[PDB]
Amino acid sequence: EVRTIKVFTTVDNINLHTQVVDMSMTYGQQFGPTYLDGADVTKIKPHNSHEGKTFYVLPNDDTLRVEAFEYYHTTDPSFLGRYMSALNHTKKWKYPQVNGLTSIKWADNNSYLATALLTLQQIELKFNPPALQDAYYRARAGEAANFCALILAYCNKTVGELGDVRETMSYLFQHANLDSCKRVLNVVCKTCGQQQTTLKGVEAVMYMGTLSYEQFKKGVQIPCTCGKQATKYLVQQESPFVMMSAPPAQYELKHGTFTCASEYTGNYQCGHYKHITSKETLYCIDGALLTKSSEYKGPITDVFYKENSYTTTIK
Amino acid sequence: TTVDNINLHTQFGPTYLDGADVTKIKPHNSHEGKLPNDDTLRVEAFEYYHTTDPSFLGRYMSALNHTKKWKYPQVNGLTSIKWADNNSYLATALLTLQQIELKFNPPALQDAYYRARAGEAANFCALILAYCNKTVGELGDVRETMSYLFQHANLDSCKRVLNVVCKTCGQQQTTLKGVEAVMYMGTLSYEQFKKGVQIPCTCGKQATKYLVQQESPFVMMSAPPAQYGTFTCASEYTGNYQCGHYKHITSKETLYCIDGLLTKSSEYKGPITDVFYKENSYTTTIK
Ligand SMILES: CC(=O)Nc1cccc(CNC(=O)C2CCN([C@H](C)c3cccc4ccccc34)CC2)c1
Ligand SMILES: CC(=O)Nc1cccc(CNC(=O)C2CCN([C@H](C)c3cccc4ccccc34)CC2)c1
Ligand SMILES: [Zn+2]
Ligand SMILES: [Zn+2]
Repeated sequence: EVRTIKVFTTVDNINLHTQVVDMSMTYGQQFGPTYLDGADVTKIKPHNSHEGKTFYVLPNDDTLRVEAFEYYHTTDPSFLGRYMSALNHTKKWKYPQVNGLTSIKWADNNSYLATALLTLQQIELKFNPPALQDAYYRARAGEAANFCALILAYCNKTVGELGDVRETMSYLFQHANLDSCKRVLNVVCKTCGQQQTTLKGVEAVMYMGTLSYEQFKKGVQIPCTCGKQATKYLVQQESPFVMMSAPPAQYELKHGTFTCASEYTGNYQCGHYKHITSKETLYCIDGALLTKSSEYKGPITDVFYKENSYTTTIK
Repeated sequence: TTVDNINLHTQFGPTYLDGADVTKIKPHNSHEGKLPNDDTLRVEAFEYYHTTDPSFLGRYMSALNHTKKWKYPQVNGLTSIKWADNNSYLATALLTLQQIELKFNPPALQDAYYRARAGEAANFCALILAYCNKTVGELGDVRETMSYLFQHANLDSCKRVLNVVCKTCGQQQTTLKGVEAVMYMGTLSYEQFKKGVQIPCTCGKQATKYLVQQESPFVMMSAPPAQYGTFTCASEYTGNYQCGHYKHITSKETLYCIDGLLTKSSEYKGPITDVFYKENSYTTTIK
């Protein structure tokens, strides 16, 4: 007749919701889309081994919608489904510790995430969504599948898709605490005069255009609207890091003068990322592969630098 | 007092007057009678903007101080922006939004989009800039801006199923939702995506991916610039990755090109970066 078991559904693995299930129905019928440790179990009927387990459902009642928002800080209805679908893959990657950092053995065209994950472990960053804070702790410890799947979901990228690092840090920074970050710039044009500007949030820690923090501090040449080239330079920065990005170009990472950088060999549709880190010397981390050198020149796209408080001396 | 111009609180901390940062200015006599640091302002601000960035309002105000000085003529029935401050990407975005079926979630974007369609896009422009985390005058990209705004749009009814056939692995159907359901990066042609484009598979071979099923009111196809009544609209980019200019192409009674200026033609070939197509329900025929 009626054969049934007890489960918990959840969206955050924090609030669990007891349900009973008629074994005579596949999970979807009773819950909608249903997952077991990443596996889409919507179309399976309950096993005796399921008694007492926990299942992610979708926020299909008002209570779950609010819990999901408090945990993930997103209101895209498809977020949890897209996250779970990614997790079915990221749980299958291997995440070896290479030079003290969690990287990822190459799989499923994930080179940009490996380099993002290594970068994330070297910069001062506290996340706001509890899901990312929790998954990031796990990632730093070496169990990074959930972290990788959440980055994919927040970035609207699917498993196997070609990725760009600059876009990922910007997406993640929208979800990071940059409250104390401050950037002050002056732009001096021989025609137009001087203009100071203050920037906040992601733009206060990100600049696209030069890899050299020294050149940014000294002044970089950009076009002015009057037609002249003006020079823009950094007057004041209060932040724990900066990220500099540019189209891939041959570049000289010198030991000890930056934190880490990303190297891109390829073209705009297909290319490969490697991570370069400055430790006692220069290490090139490529998934599980590791190399060392005293100097480096290669096709660099992003350079990260340490910071606390900077004020220019150029008046 | 206010953070949203809807919920008012009788009364400072950070203070703004019609876009100009006046926190550090003292009131003038002409000012008589006219940041979210308490719970009333925190709740009102979140319900209106759908962001919890503490710095959001400062960047929105800074942008509005500039965008209120732009001019916004109606060209071929759409609000554009007369050129100022390297706003060609913002101009092309505003012309594009008014031409496809899309519903916003933050009350701020619906309200600003409605005002913009009527001709008052200053508030709308400061909101686009804040959501895309750009300051006024910055060089912008259509694909990136659209990715951020679609992140803030109701694309809930959109669904996409694709199949990938690899000579080693077999066939795999994959389902996408939200932004990935309406955007494809790799080809400008919806027809080729429906018929199939060759892209890499995880085993290292190049595989062929084609569209099995699409349910949505529009699609956006983008690719790096190349020479290129069959589409709704597209963006044309002249330049290189660091410096260039956007124009807009709309397919109506003929093909019209709006560049902040407007011309027409019966045929069109140029350096296209993004192309837009109409949809309701499409299903492929390889069965
Ligand atoms: C719109 C569209 O069609 N996107 C698309 C299509 C197919 C595959 C991919 C996935 N690959 C990417 O997204 C890349 C994007 C960025 N770059 C670096 C940072 C890079 C930066 C600047 C200039 C570059 C100029 C040349 C090469 C790289 C440049 C890394 C990879 C994306
Ligand atoms: C904080 C700050 O200042 N950020 C900043 C700085 C500089 C520039 C920009 C924005 N950059 C852009 O908008 C262009 C860049 C990319 N694409 C083009 C279509 C494009 C697409 C694909 C391959 C390409 C391959 C080669 C060339 C172009 C390619 C769109 C426009 C932002
Ligand atoms: Zn000038
Ligand atoms: Zn394969």
